[PDB]
Amino acid sequence: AETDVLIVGAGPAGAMSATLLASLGIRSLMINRWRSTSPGPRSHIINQRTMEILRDIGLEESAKSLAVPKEYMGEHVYATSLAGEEFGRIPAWASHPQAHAEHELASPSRYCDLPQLYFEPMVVSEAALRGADVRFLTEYLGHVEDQDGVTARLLDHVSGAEYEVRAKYIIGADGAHSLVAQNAGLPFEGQMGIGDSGSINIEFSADLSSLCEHRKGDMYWMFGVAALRMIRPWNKWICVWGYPEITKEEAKKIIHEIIGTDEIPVEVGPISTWTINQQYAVRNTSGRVFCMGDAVHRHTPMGGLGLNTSVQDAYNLAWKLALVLKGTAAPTLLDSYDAERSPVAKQIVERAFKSLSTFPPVFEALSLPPAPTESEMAEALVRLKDASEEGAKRRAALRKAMDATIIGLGGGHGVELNQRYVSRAVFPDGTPDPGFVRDQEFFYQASTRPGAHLPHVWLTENQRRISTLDLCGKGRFTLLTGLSGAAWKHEAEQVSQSLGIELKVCVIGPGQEFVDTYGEYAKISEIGESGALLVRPDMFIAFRAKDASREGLEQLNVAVKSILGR
Amino acid sequence: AETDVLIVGAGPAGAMSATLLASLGIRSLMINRWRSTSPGPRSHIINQRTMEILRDIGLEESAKSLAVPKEYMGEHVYATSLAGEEFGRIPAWASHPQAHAEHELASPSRYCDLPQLYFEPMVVSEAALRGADVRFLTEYLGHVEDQDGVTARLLDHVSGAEYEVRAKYIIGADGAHSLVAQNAGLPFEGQMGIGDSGSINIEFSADLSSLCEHRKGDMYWMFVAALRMIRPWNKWICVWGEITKEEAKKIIHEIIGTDEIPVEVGPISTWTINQQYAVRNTSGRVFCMGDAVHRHTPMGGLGLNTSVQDAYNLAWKLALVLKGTAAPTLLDSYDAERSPVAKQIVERAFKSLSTFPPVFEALSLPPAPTESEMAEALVRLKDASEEGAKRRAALRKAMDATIIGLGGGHGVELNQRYVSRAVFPDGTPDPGFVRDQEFFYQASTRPGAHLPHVWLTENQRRISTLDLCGKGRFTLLTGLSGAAWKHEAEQVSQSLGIELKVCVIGPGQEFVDTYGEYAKISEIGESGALLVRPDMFIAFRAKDASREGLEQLNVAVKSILGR
Amino acid sequence: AETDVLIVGAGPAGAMSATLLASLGIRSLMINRWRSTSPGPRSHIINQRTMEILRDIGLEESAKSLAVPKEYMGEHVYATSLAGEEFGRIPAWASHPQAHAEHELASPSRYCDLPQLYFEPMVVSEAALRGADVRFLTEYLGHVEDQDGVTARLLDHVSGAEYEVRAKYIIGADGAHSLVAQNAGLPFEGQMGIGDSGSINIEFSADLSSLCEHRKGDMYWMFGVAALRMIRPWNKWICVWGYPEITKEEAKKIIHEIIGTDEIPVEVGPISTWTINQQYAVRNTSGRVFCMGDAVHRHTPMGGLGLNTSVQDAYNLAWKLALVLKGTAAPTLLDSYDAERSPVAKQIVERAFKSLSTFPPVFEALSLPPAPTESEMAEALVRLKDASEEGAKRRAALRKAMDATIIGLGGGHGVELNQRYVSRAVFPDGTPDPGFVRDQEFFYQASTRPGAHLPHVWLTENQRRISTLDLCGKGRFTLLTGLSGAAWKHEAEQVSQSLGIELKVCVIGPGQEFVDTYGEYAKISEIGESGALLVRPDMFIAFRAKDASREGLEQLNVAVKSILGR
Ligand SMILES: Cc1cc2nc3c(=O)[nH]c(=O)nc-3n(C[C@H](O)[C@@H](O)[C@H](O)COP(=O)(O)OP(=O)(O)OC[C@H]3O[C@@H](n4cnc5c(N)ncnc54)[C@H](O)[C@@H]3O)c2cc1C
Ligand SMILES: Cc1cc2nc3c(=O)[nH]c(=O)nc-3n(C[C@H](O)[C@@H](O)[C@H](O)COP(=O)(O)OP(=O)(O)OC[C@H]3O[C@@H](n4cnc5c(N)ncnc54)[C@H](O)[C@@H]3O)c2cc1C
Ligand SMILES: Cc1cc2nc3c(=O)[nH]c(=O)nc-3n(C[C@H](O)[C@@H](O)[C@H](O)COP(=O)(O)OP(=O)(O)OC[C@H]3O[C@@H](n4cnc5c(N)ncnc54)[C@H](O)[C@@H]3O)c2cc1C
Repeated sequence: AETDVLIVGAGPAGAMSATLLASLGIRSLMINRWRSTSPGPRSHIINQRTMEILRDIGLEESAKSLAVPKEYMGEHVYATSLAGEEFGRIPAWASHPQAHAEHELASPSRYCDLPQLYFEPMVVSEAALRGADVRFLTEYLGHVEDQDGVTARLLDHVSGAEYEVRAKYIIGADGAHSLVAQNAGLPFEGQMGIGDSGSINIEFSADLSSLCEHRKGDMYWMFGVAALRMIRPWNKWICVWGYPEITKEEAKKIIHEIIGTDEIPVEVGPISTWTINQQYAVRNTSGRVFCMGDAVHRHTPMGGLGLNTSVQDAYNLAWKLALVLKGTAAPTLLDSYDAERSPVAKQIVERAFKSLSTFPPVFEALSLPPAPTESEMAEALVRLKDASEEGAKRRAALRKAMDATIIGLGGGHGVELNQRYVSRAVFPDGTPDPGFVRDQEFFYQASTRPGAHLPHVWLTENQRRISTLDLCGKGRFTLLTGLSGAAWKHEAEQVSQSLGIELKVCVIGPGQEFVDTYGEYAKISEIGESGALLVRPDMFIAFRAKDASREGLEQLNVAVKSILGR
Repeated sequence: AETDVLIVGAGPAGAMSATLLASLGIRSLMINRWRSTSPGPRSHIINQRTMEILRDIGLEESAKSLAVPKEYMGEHVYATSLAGEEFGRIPAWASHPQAHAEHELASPSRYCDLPQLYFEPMVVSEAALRGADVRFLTEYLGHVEDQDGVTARLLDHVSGAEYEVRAKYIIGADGAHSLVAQNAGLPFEGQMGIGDSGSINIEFSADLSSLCEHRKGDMYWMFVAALRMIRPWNKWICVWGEITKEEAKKIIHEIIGTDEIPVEVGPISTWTINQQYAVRNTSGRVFCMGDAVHRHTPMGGLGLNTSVQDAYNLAWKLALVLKGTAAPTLLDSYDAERSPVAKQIVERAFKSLSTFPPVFEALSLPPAPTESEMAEALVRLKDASEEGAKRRAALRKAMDATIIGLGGGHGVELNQRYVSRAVFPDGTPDPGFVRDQEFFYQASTRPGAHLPHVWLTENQRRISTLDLCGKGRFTLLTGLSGAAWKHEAEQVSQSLGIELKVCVIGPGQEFVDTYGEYAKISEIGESGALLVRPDMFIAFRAKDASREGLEQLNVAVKSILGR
Repeated sequence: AETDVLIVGAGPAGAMSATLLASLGIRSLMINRWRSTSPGPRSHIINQRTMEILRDIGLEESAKSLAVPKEYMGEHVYATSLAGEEFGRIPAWASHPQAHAEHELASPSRYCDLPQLYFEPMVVSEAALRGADVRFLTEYLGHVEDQDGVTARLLDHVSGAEYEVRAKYIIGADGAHSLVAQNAGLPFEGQMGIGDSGSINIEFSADLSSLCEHRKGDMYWMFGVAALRMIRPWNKWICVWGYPEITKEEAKKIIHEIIGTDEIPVEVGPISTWTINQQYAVRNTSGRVFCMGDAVHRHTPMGGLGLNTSVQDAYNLAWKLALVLKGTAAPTLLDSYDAERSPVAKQIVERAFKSLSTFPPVFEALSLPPAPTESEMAEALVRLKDASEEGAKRRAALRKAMDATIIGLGGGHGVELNQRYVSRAVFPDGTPDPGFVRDQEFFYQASTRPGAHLPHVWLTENQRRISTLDLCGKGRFTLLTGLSGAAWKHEAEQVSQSLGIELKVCVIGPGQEFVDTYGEYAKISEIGESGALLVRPDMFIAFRAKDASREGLEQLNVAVKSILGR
């Protein structure tokens, strides 16, 4: 064989890497040990960043067609059982109108719900169509790096044959027990994630629309706490509880109990179990090897950051491998992938873990031990309807405990969006880091300073709304300015012809192709009309100039050469 | 010939009074000079207060049918012509996502567009169906007050007969030239406007969906004439601040910018406003409301809305006094509570006008261009120069500032603050508005404020705090630890002969603080209570269920009723 | 390697075969020469039979999510150009209310529009998930049959390796130049399909919603006639015209002309060409080899019968291979696949061709030659607005010509649905063949006589509508009767235990699981309440008894043994 990039793993990080590279005309071979895309729904939250990526490569409309929408997700119920009495609800996934506004303001895209079961084949099939080579039932074994590329060994689970593939780079997208990460010798940290613990799932099928229609939610959590998650509303489900476990048809009895009733016909599907050693890689890159996805960040599902961060890892790297492979960028461009993605890997493992500690106080508020007998809980239900002042303090205590769980259920908007990149890939503009005015995990803060994601606002094109994001992306640098910065067009042209690099310039303003109709661009840009922002193929601002002066203009070339390592 | 209340006027203010009175079992006679309801679309913005009133009387679901919802109203375009180039847009009627959150947090109800052409008949039929006698083609001529009621003289425009009506009260809802306001001798304070001039409106049909559907707005202003939607997107009205031929379709063709679409000119009418508010709305047995007491500009569309709210304030009061449950002094809070609103909404409506000249100044246009000055300005606006960018920034600033009259005045719409004998103070100081009080609603539970909206649940279904309340009766809201309120309410209800529904909100209860938003908005302890008037306003707040706290309910209610 | 069934080809016939077999627990290996599912939209009509199959294996809801619906398809415009003047319209795809009723009455499912581009990966991904082995970049070469199975040779386009796979059967789903059909020596007929002719496609992207919104159609045909087909409304398209052809950016000029205007921005995508030798196989089976799809019927797109007939070939065979592979059926069960599917192969090639002849009379009515100059056509437009009686006869002539094209554009409901099976697989009940009361190509006729598809009507289950079809299918024979035929339950039980075969019985009636609420079952069944219908895994009736008499009961066993070849 022979390819430019061997992509080991076909899950979200791998499927997305192959699609982006193929879109960029890079030859890739993605492999996967198993028969299919993944049997389980697993990962189901899709945050705005991953829906932006889908938008940029034209797959958002598909994603949206197969995905429950945000209006079905909001009602997070805490209760005894599905048919029993609620303790309370919380506005999950930004359903609170203030949350929703903060959400809608931050991006053109929105939260949906799309199980991995569906997400994966949609991306794998697209990578193949875009020209990536894809090959399942192929079980990576190892590799040997030399100065000019790599030579890993493959075991073919159909033929029984074994073979070699010569590449230039290897992406290790191979999941939570990355053999690619072991062989590249990646150091891992923060392993003290509370005694290694798993969870046990249990798919089933029942029409509980009579218990869900009037209160539409992504999830329904019973107090040992067990979650009822909607695969498809409202006939498909899955029960979770915190735990190699075995269960029979006796799981049907657990479900009925969870439903609080035994009179909807149930149909028990597959039963899996999950385990996690919570860790992150301190570095994600070794020589020609680059790991991503679960391969470098392993954690709890709290916040559903994994799949989303996994795809964003792929979006960071792809255009960089493509530029280097084409000789338009030095290989040192590739150093920033660790510089930018590794701090995201630690932050999300740490955040996902920290959310687990928001749940014991729910039990403490009701004066219930870690594990409560049925008489114990039934008594806590009684204490809670007590007409005394102590019953008040108690109802207030539970409300406060419940509210605090939201950080893990749609409240971490800051965590999802607040990426801040420091690297060679990002040319600093001399301004100091401004801060987050509000808590940076809870609330997103838009920034146009180099290192931040391009902020969303609406422009219009033909009197139709277009996002600032839809101007950019597509495996090509974009320069945004206004009428008074007309010189940018020429400066960009010189820089692009000389550096052999595509750089689209958009002069936003009246009578232009794109118009700052609502004035929201002037508002969000942080700089004069004549200033420019340079936006990387991955939506991040890498260069910012305040005006169109000669010294501002002269600096574009220095920044692009610097970004490219030339 | 004999009724308890004679309502003069069948516009929004009159029809609403009749409907509420009738709903309350009070005999009324509502009259109207003309043949029909108003044939003009006129006022169309329905704010949340009016939609709340509609919901309370079960008419919310109806209006909404015949309503254009908020999603169609947002895109306010400023342009040269409809098919020409936009200068820019502003997010009108709370369409900016932050405005929208503030809007939706403030109420169960939402902005809609429902022309008065449709609103009126919807309410006049309900007034008639609910028990009210209604009788158009009948002109109020004058009346004479005496000690026991009033005698009007009516002029039947079908018979030529003239007769008398005896009534215990008279509502003057007879519009911008109230004769009822003149004869009652109500004082008016000016004095805004130079001098007292009107506008011209032009109805017309035309299929304009191809210029409106990708940019859904309530309104499209051209540089100043407004092109306002009646029905999306085929029915219309062209306004601008006489005599006009039917062949003024020209002016329309040019305002919409093309002439390729068939246009069918309907009626052409003129509106003249003399900006004034009554200092007092009440004289003896005469109570004025609507345009009769506040005459003003359409900036902000506060006028139909504040006109209905006048009716919602007065009705349950007339009914309680007519029933003898309440003393006649209870009526005194009508002027104390509604007159300050009447001066506030004229002044506000007028002040918005002055946000428009700065648009022309940004354009460096003369107050009124001529010809190629309006073409030249556009060129300056596209100027690559640094002064051109100052011009664009200046144009943007001027535009943004017009929002105060186009959905921005949420505070104005909602921040009612009543001080009177019908509001029983709880001893706390007036909290301030943390933010600007014209732009931003501030929720309050302090007596004199409207009951705050938040969502509880009933049968795991969302219900608003507002739905528990009103319905022509006083409501007391408390929590589980406030169990005693309900005995106390029962004792107060028998001793005074007045309905007081008590709702104990909590787990296991009929209504549940499912999201905990009530504990959060309440402001008091779970065992505190809030008393809400039939008109959704809080008149008594207790901080807990202590014996001192319990004891005060009966003093408050007696005090609210004048007894 | 080693599998029970080697499936050569991964298009609709192959992807559907692998999904059904995997659903039935049969080990399959499906291969495909190329990188991906097919780049082109191609096949886009989905008729009711293929939407029934999708329903039965639980993929209809997916199919429906990614598919334009019938309400967008109806307006078939004939015109000069898209922005020019229409000649007239016809109610395509059963949009006429009478057509629509006949349509809705015939099935629980409906016409949609779903390009192959999307349909294929949705089925391939499902086959893999259901446990079929799938392997692209694998290029069948040949095989050698012996008495116990087959041994074909494979060429691996990733490794360069070659290898053998031992199977029991081979399905030849390998398209219009079936190497599997050549090697099995299948005779082909009806090749005189008018001098071999092709067509030339031309994908593009433009927002012509302003010309389409008000008249929603699947297609817009210009008069050389060139068709504007909607890939996605209304931004995606493709231009066709009847023709190895080459075109440049000069195709953009053809498009603009077809649009009649050059002011919507266009974006020219890929340009392919199609060619067809119209033929059908006289037999589809040779020893252990079974061909299906284009492999046995090659034809024009008129009526869009290919993809739909292709999938139905797979649905006929799968459950038969599974029963034989499990030893519950003799191998002679497999003889009926040719007996039932081959007459469908000839009928559809012949029908698809015959539709082409409905188009010249449109040109003849307007007195235009085969190929008309621009002055010629412009003159025909003039003649057509002539205020004379000869202008009348002429407008009437064109209306009649246009109406007659509908047989190829949604009018052939009889062709789509009127399958009549005669074979060992179908146990005859002694009644004569009743006939079609109306034209059997135009109008569907429901039949419960053995050999016909189970008729659709609505029952209810929990007061919810359920189709008679939803009772049946699932790789298991089903027996439908009513309360007075209670004996069927026991007779079925004896027959099933002794024959080692699953046979679900449904006793439809009041107070039962399924209820003849509307009485439409009594109406459609053609037999007493106590009669039974036996329905094959593929929805076809194989046995019909008129009542529950002892002789009726005694015959079930004879029929099932006979169907199974035992
Ligand atoms: C059982 C389970 C349940 C989960 N539930 C949730 C949940 O409820 N919520 C949530 O937020 N997250 C959940 N997750 C986490 C989740 O599925 C992801 O984080 C995501 O799938 C990981 O992305 P990758 O693309 O980074 O991982 P992967 O999807 O695991 O991709 C790894 C790929 O590499 C392949 N591979 C591995 N080794 C080799 C090899 N040696 N050679 C060739 N191929 C190889 C694998 O087969 C696979 O194709 C769950 C994970 C699992 C396993
Ligand atoms: C032509 C016109 C256009 C308008 N356009 C707008 C607009 O675009 N936007 C906006 O916000 N507001 C607009 N308004 C303001 C508006 O219609 C209201 O503020 C509202 O109608 C006033 O309510 P009332 O119910 O208070 O007034 P009215 O609707 O005028 O009700 C008065 C009633 O009393 C009756 N009446 C009067 N005299 C007698 C009598 N002597 N005897 C018996 N009955 C009598 C009248 O016939 C009428 O039925 C417009 C008003 C007019 C006249
Ligand atoms: C370019 C084109 C345009 C078309 N347009 C239309 C249209 O507009 N309307 C319409 O109704 N129909 C159209 N069709 C017809 C259509 O696409 C089908 O009838 C259908 O795809 C055929 O089903 P199969 O599943 O029977 O065929 P195929 O989709 O062709 O499946 C054949 C499969 O076998 C593979 N294969 C072939 N040989 C080998 C081998 N030696 N080894 C391994 N694998 C092999 C192929 O790669 C492919 O995966 C078009 C066809 C083509 C080719």
